[PDB]
Amino acid sequence: VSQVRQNYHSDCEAAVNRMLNLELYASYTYSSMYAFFDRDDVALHNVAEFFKEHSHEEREHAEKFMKYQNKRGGRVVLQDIKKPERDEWGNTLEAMQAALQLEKTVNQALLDLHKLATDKVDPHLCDFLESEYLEEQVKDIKRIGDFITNLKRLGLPENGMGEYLFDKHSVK
Amino acid sequence: VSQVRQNYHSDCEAAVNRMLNLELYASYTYSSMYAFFDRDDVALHNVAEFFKEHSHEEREHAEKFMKYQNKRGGRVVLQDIKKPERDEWGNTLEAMQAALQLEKTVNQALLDLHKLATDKVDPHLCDFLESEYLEEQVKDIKRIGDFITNLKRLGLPENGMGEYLFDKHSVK
Amino acid sequence: VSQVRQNYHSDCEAAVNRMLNLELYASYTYSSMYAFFDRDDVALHNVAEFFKEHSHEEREHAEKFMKYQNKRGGRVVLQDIKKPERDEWGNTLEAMQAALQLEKTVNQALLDLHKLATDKVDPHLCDFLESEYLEEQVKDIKRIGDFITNLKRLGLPENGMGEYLFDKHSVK
Amino acid sequence: VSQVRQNYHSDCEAAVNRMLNLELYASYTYSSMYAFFDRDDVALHNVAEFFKEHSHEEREHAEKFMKYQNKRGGRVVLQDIKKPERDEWGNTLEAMQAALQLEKTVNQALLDLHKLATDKVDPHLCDFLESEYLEEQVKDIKRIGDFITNLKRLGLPENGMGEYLFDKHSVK
Ligand SMILES: [Cl-]
Ligand SMILES: [Cl-]
Ligand SMILES: [Cl-]
Ligand SMILES: [Cl-]
Ligand SMILES: [Cl-]
Ligand SMILES: [Cl-]
Ligand SMILES: [Cl-]
Ligand SMILES: [Cl-]
Ligand SMILES: [Cl-]
Ligand SMILES: [Cl-]
Ligand SMILES: [Cl-]
Ligand SMILES: [Cl-]
Ligand SMILES: [Cl-]
Ligand SMILES: [Cl-]
Ligand SMILES: [Cl-]
Ligand SMILES: [Cl-]
Ligand SMILES: [Cl-]
Ligand SMILES: [Cl-]
Ligand SMILES: [Cl-]
Ligand SMILES: [Cl-]
Ligand SMILES: [Cl-]
Ligand SMILES: [Cl-]
Ligand SMILES: [Cl-]
Ligand SMILES: [Cl-]
Ligand SMILES: [Cl-]
Ligand SMILES: [Cl-]
Ligand SMILES: [Cl-]
Ligand SMILES: [Cl-]
Ligand SMILES: [Cl-]
Ligand SMILES: [Co+2]
Ligand SMILES: [Co+2]
Ligand SMILES: [Co+2]
Ligand SMILES: [Co+2]
Ligand SMILES: [Co+2]
Ligand SMILES: [Co+2]
Ligand SMILES: [Co+2]
Ligand SMILES: [Co+2]
Ligand SMILES: [Co+2]
Ligand SMILES: [Co+2]
Ligand SMILES: [Co+2]
Ligand SMILES: [Co+2]
Ligand SMILES: [Co+2]
Ligand SMILES: [Co+2]
Ligand SMILES: [Co+2]
Ligand SMILES: [Co+2]
Ligand SMILES: [Co+2]
Ligand SMILES: [Co+2]
Ligand SMILES: [Co+2]
Ligand SMILES: [Co+2]
Ligand SMILES: [Co+2]
Ligand SMILES: [Co+2]
Ligand SMILES: [Co+2]
Ligand SMILES: [Co+2]
Ligand SMILES: [Co+2]
Ligand SMILES: [Co+2]
Ligand SMILES: [Co+2]
Ligand SMILES: [Mg+2]
Ligand SMILES: [Mg+2]
Ligand SMILES: [Mg+2]
Ligand SMILES: [Mg+2]
Ligand SMILES: [Mg+2]
Ligand SMILES: [Mg+2]
Ligand SMILES: [Mg+2]
Ligand SMILES: [Mg+2]
Ligand SMILES: [Mg+2]
Ligand SMILES: [Mg+2]
Ligand SMILES: [Mg+2]
Ligand SMILES: [Mg+2]
Ligand SMILES: [Mg+2]
Ligand SMILES: [Mg+2]
Ligand SMILES: [Mg+2]
Ligand SMILES: [Mg+2]
Ligand SMILES: [Mg+2]
Ligand SMILES: [Mg+2]
Ligand SMILES: [Mg+2]
Ligand SMILES: [Mg+2]
Ligand SMILES: [Mg+2]
Ligand SMILES: [Mg+2]
Repeated sequence: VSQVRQNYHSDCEAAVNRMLNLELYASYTYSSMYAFFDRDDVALHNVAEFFKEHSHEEREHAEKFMKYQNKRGGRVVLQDIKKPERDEWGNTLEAMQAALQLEKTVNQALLDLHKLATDKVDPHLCDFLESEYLEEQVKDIKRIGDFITNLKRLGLPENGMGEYLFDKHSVK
Repeated sequence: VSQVRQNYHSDCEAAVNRMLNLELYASYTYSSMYAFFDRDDVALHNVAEFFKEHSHEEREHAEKFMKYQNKRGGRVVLQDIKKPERDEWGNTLEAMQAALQLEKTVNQALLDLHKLATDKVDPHLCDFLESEYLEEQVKDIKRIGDFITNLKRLGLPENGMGEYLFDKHSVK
Repeated sequence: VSQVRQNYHSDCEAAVNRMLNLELYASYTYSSMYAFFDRDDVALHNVAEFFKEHSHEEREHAEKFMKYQNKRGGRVVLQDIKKPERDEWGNTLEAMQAALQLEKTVNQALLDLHKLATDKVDPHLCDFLESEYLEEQVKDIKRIGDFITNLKRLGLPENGMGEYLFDKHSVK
Repeated sequence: VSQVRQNYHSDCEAAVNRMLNLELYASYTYSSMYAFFDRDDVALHNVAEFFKEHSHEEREHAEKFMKYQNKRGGRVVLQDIKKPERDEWGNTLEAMQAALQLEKTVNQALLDLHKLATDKVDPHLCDFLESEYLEEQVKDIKRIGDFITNLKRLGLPENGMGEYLFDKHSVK
């Protein structure tokens, strides 16, 4: 084993690799949403930029796990980054619903990794997750839920004026 | 077709999507090289950072093609981003050789896209490639070749002192 | 011939003059749109200013072709600048549709001039078009298409509230 | 018991005292390494200073446990600080190997204290360890491992030129 490795279970190492892949996958989904809202026949630029920013943040999340793996003496093992589930995202409401579910999927995986770390008596990995991941998730889930509520209030999907107004006054 | 589309051949649109995928693939390979050189049993931080920076630039290259696609009225279509060809990269020389070949692969694809654009009488796409892609490629290929030459001069792969010196005085 | 003239075909010279005229014509159309949206019974000032700005930019486009003609040793030959096709422009949606078509007409003429320049083996004229004209066109066509999409979303032509909102939040 | 004491087990109090002693012991070992590398017949000043700095940081670690003990209503109990295991440290490689093992010994003791705190249902002590100790350990272990790798690459122990180069380009 690595000269640096201490109290780092093989199962946790492997789980870190899978979580890395899922972060990359989330990043890629967000990128797809950015491109959709930038289409000339969609044209909701502030919504597009919101998703672009989320893509960038997810990539940063992935990078932090790569660094973490190496710090602990694990070995980064990469897999294919699966394309997003859809090629087109409907409208702001449908996209935000999909984003909420993605954020919740990522959060579940983080929580599962925390449980594993707990089971394996790895406080360093627990702290990493708590300090760098779990609160960001909660915040983003809350933000996206709030947006959903507002999009419904504004009459989505049918009310295009409502969708326009959201793009112009919510995505800040 | 899109209301904005003008002089944009379906074949070029599709080729733009494939090129996007290849940029993403290059980005991912570089990320793998970054992680390898950051391993505790490799530990060539400046080399690692060189590759990290190249990964970031490739991702930016990809993003610019997404924007381009939409500007022309094409539609972004994503595919899986294949994992890199190797899980470990040997040493600085082996990695730089692999990088040279990757850069040359990317360059060939750009040149092929330019030929297609020429064939389809698309000067806008030709200009985009010439102005935003082709010269960056040439520069990076030259830089990497120069590095290879220096790594060989320094006695790689066998001369570990040479490898150390490269990390400390070349990657700037 | 002019002492400066070199590799400049008569057909290209003439085509430059026609393109100059078309730029002037586009400028004049935009000016008409500005005046319409400034009418007291239309009163969409930000829309008016958008068109005023486009008129000014088209005039600048024309001026650059005059300079170009002289640089190459051609001779500027002016024709009448035809009045716009309409005296009144309906509403924001109708105007933006007309603008999209005008931009596409101008773009086609630029592309045709590029093909001529290519046929006559004039790389200087090709570069001029690519560097100073073609990308601006693509950008403006995209912007206008995006606007159209939003005006439709907002319920134009029937939804006057939608039209008001566009004037107040899109034309920036 | 102390008026401030709440949820603080006697076993944890005692373990805090032992950990304090071990921090002091680590500090003293590092000081010995500093003095060795400052000898006229060793003369690796940057290496010396690296160890001096680590000694200082370990002393600060100790001080923080004294403060902690008092905050919780425990009582600081001091024991002798044992002299280091060696009087002389060979060379940069041997010293860095000894440092890695010392850091790992300290880390194991921290992890053991965390397990005790967990067993005794003391979240405050768990947080203290996670927030102030465990990540610093991981970082230092990684840094030292990286150094070891580089010293081996440079041909230590036999390659004195390699040792010189390390002192001049790694200890930053
Ligand atoms: Cl372990
Ligand atoms: Cl294990
Ligand atoms: Cl973040
Ligand atoms: Cl699969
Ligand atoms: Cl779909
Ligand atoms: Cl999901
Ligand atoms: Cl967080
Ligand atoms: Cl409003
Ligand atoms: Cl077309
Ligand atoms: Cl086609
Ligand atoms: Cl670049
Ligand atoms: Cl495949
Ligand atoms: Cl491999
Ligand atoms: Cl390749
Ligand atoms: Cl370039
Ligand atoms: Cl001539
Ligand atoms: Cl001629
Ligand atoms: Cl312009
Ligand atoms: Cl006539
Ligand atoms: Cl009319
Ligand atoms: Cl027209
Ligand atoms: Cl341009
Ligand atoms: Cl108590
Ligand atoms: Cl007790
Ligand atoms: Cl510290
Ligand atoms: Cl004793
Ligand atoms: Cl000794
Ligand atoms: Cl020890
Ligand atoms: Cl810490
Ligand atoms: Co923007
Ligand atoms: Co997010
Ligand atoms: Co994430
Ligand atoms: Co980054
Ligand atoms: Co997220
Ligand atoms: Co966030
Ligand atoms: Co760095
Ligand atoms: Co590059
Ligand atoms: Co690239
Ligand atoms: Co970016
Ligand atoms: Co590249
Ligand atoms: Co050309
Ligand atoms: Co570059
Ligand atoms: Co005004
Ligand atoms: Co314009
Ligand atoms: Co023009
Ligand atoms: Co002027
Ligand atoms: Co125009
Ligand atoms: Co413009
Ligand atoms: Co000093
Ligand atoms: Co230390
Ligand atoms: Co300590
Ligand atoms: Co102090
Ligand atoms: Co220490
Ligand atoms: Co905890
Ligand atoms: Co430290
Ligand atoms: Co030097
Ligand atoms: Mg394993
Ligand atoms: Mg997975
Ligand atoms: Mg698939
Ligand atoms: Mg926090
Ligand atoms: Mg909020
Ligand atoms: Mg097609
Ligand atoms: Mg491909
Ligand atoms: Mg495969
Ligand atoms: Mg050019
Ligand atoms: Mg250039
Ligand atoms: Mg150079
Ligand atoms: Mg003539
Ligand atoms: Mg004409
Ligand atoms: Mg007439
Ligand atoms: Mg340009
Ligand atoms: Mg825009
Ligand atoms: Mg007691
Ligand atoms: Mg002890
Ligand atoms: Mg003794
Ligand atoms: Mg914590
Ligand atoms: Mg911390
Ligand atoms: Mg480091």
